Amino acid sequence: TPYCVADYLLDRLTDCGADHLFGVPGDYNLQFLDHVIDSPDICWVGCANELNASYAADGYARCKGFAALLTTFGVGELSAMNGIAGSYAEHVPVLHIVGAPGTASQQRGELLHHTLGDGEFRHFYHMSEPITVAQAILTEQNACYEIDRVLTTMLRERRPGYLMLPADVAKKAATPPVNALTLRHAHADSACLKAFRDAAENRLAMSKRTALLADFLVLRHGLKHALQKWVKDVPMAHATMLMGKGIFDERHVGFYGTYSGSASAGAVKEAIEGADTVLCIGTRFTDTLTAGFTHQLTPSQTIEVQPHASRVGDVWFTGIPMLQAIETLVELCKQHVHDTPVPPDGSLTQDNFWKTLQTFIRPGDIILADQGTSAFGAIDLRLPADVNFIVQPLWGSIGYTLAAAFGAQTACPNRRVIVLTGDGAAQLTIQELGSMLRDKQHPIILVLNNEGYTVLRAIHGPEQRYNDIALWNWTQIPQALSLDPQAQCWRVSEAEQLADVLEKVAHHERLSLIEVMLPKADIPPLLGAITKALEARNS
Amino acid sequence: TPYCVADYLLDRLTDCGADHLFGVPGDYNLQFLDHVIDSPDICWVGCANELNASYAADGYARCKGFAALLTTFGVGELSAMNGIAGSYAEHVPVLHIVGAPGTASQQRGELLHHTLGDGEFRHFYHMSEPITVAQAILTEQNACYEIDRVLTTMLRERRPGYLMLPADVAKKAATPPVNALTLRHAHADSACLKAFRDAAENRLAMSKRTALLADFLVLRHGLKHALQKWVKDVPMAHATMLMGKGIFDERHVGFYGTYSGSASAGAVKEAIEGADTVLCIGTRFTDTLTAGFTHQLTPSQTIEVQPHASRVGDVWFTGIPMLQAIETLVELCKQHVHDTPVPPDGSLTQDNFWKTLQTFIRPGDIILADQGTSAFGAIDLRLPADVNFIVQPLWGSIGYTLAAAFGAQTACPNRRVIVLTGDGAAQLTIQELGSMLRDKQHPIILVLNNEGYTVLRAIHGPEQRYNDIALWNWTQIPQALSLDPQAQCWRVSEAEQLADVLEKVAHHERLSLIEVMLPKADIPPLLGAITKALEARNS
Ligand SMILES: Cc1ncc(C[n+]2csc(CCOP(=O)(O)OP(=O)(O)O)c2C)c(N)n1
Ligand SMILES: Cc1ncc(C[n+]2csc(CCOP(=O)(O)OP(=O)(O)O)c2C)c(N)n1
Ligand SMILES: [Mg+2]
Ligand SMILES: [Mg+2]
Repeated sequence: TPYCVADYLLDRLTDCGADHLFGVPGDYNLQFLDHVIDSPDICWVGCANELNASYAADGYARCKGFAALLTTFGVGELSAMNGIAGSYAEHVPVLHIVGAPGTASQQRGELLHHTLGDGEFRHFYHMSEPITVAQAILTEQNACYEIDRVLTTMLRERRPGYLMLPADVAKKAATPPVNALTLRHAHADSACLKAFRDAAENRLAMSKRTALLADFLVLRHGLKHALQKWVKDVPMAHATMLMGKGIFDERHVGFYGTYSGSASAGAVKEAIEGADTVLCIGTRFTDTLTAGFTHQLTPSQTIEVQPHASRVGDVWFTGIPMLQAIETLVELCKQHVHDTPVPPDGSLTQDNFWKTLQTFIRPGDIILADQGTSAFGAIDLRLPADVNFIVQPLWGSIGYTLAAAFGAQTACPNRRVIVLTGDGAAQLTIQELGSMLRDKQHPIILVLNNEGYTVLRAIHGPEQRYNDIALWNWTQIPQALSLDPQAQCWRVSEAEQLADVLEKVAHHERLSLIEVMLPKADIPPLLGAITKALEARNS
Repeated sequence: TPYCVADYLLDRLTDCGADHLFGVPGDYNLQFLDHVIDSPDICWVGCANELNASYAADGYARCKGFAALLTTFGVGELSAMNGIAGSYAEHVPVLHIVGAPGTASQQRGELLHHTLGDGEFRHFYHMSEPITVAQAILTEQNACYEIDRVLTTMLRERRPGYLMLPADVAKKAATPPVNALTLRHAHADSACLKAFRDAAENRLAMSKRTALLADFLVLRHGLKHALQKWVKDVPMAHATMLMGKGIFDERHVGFYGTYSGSASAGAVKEAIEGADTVLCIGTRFTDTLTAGFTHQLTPSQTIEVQPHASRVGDVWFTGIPMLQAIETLVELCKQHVHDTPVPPDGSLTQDNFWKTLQTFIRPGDIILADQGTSAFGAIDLRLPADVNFIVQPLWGSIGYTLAAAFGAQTACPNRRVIVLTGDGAAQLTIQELGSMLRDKQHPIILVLNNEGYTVLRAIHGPEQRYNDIALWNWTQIPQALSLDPQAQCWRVSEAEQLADVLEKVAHHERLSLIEVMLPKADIPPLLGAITKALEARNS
């Protein structure tokens, strides 16, 4: 019962914004889990494996701004490694807690289970260094301030951190903090900010019209409000790329569609690439987001804002918080921007599938799309207001979407969750559907059944057997992963049928699994343009 | 069609003893897979996720002495890390091939999918260093001799290796080798071997009773044949530990049961620990194998043989191949060893389940038991001749057994495979059952349904909610993971029913899944002694 390091960690964890802890137990963390169970502030969420748990934590942090994952030493942590890496790649603040053997056992070099048999206990700690921003081995002498330093670094960088918690250290006495862990707002040096403002002001005084391109880093740094308000006060052509989709209400004036480099719609190209001044806010021009680096945006044409630095033309201004750079640009845009941007089929195909989905989505939806024709077709959806669109095109790990949806629904139990996963992707993390059923979640899961890896087929070897998959009976999965699923599952092959099923599952009273029958070679237009561009770089 | 680096690697793969390649495809390895498909010697086995493929490759190499795994850069390779780590811990030679972006893309530092977004392409290569014995990044300038070096080190050490294969490097021209990659037999220095022989002689000429203790390192180095011939030619009390189970036909004279430290049966304790000289051949005294390091074997009592060194009493003799140490001891034992070892219930319990399983096993069986009550009860089984008993008590990653069984069945399609997995463990790799169904395998899968993690319950917090799991509908799983399963499933709750069901499934005419209902608190005797031992070290 006495307050201890385990309780301190859980206290700090809630301060950061996580009300749940994902993971799977092991003998090295059971005593820590006692404090999780006993805590009135954090809810334990056992998952079906550690990889899914790390994915779910990622989806949770994309909804609540923070997440935590608990695994056991060695077998647990190394299983979650692909998940933490994806969190690092896409700037998701997920805390990895690793329950470990007591320090005396470690110092004695004992041949314990979950080790390499060499008596070494730091292999996996060091292996996790490239995919976290901060890390620590908690000791009796450092525990509380190493907890605080790692979590603070995660909050500042919006990226994963790692804590190793030996069983004995977790029971060490601690003191409840009077002060809650605070996200200290950084302020740039006044001269540096003025120098950035002066160069931006000179550049913005050049613009004949200005366009705004924002992406996922404004989502991670809690700047969604700022960019929405910014387009309101200064109406201009604005867009996101795939990663940042959902920043804006896509029905509003000034929005013409998602930007994907040369794969963009013609109206979008003129809106973004045709503007003489483009403001890039939190952008990363990855190969997928630019359809093979086919974006036409010169440095002199752009003003770029990143988490700790901003660029005007060829000059970088470092040590400037993203927020201040945005407030500067918003203030300057009220000065120099003056323009107003003048305020049902038979057989299912990709084209009519997404057309049907367009009529189904609603404000407040949480939409998750996996790599493949799912995410590459979802890019064409015109999202209404208050849509959380979760996609992972930089890391691109298939299977993330199904497990991340379990985490997202846990984060937002009162919101309608739409899961768009390919058949290939869903096989990698299928067991989390059981967790969804056990927790009585009601997402609308759409499995795109094209009988294999269609995006791989389009890239190379459509004929090749390695692009096939085992053919599952998708509508029967919930009845196997639950003793009383109470789900409603359909297998659809016509647009009429799909539209009717959508109205039936509209109010998500039960878990819904819709198996969508699609052709093997049918690809959305973004994938077509991606493969066309691949002719040059991949030969 | 021209012979190239991809063809060279596959040829070397066959030379090492692999007829299959496991993994999941990605755009960075599709062109390599074309050579896998076209090869008449190497068969592609697409898996449901990379973790399962790495587990399956481990199971494959435990049957054929070598295995290979193919993943895609970043998301594939990092998913398989827990499997490669288990292979390293238990000395299983699994080759990890990683398809990577072309060298030109990497050098340009491009923002590619499956990267961290930093332009760095070597993060994951270094992350895999602690869990491999050799690694290389193949270039146009090193590929064929780096392939040979890594595989050679894998063969010598019996441990995993890693190769990064850029797509452009795989297409580079190569030359078919005239000679096959050969496991050159190392030889000790004659004086060094004589020094060990003299010290062993001296000690062995003193023994009034001698016992032989062998374990998993004799399996990995292909010495199982040698050690059974040893006990045949020199009858003595012999045993293995859990990891090495299956080295000896356990029905032979001189065998009294598996050695597990203080958890051993009284006859086993007297047979091994009561001998004045015990020969430990390829042993590692891990916590599980010794029931909490409760083995009573003094250094003066033992002669120990390890892969590159052996010890007599307090003196180590390094640079001696295990084979030579064993041949010497065999020769010395025919001289100085003189001893002759004098030639149905109702409700299901752990006790009557293992008694029932004892009557079911046959020579030629492949038995896999996962961590938990499965592996801890399976240790009491009296194995007949020619049994491959696969268990992972050092790494101890639950979920390994189900996927490894798919690998073992692939290695041995004509052998009867019995999978003993807990309900918790099977949830981690369930998607591999789909792979077994797709490939028309016929394992006997026994799921120990005690409705949660019983071994964790035995350790701490039996009533705690963290020890619960989602309750699956096991008998319906094949019907969900296959459109037409060659499968039959049973649910049993009595010793009566299990015996009848095993009779029906005797000749493995189809895949059979038996849901065995067991009590939540029912524990095998080994687990009881382990938890009793935990009173001292874990407090
Ligand atoms: C973990 C992981 N393994 C492998 C890949 C390589 N990969 C990229 S797309 C793809 C196919 C996706 O298949 P599916 O979900 O069926 O999509 P669709 O048919 O809609 O394209 C694969 C295997 C990946 N992205 N992530
Ligand atoms: C990958 C992994 N995650 C977590 C653990 C921790 N662990 C050890 S035993 C165990 C319970 C296994 O449960 P089950 O398979 O049902 O076995 P049983 O109830 O028969 O003991 C767990 C979770 C582990 N060994 N491996
Ligand atoms: Mg598909
Ligand atoms: Mg169990």
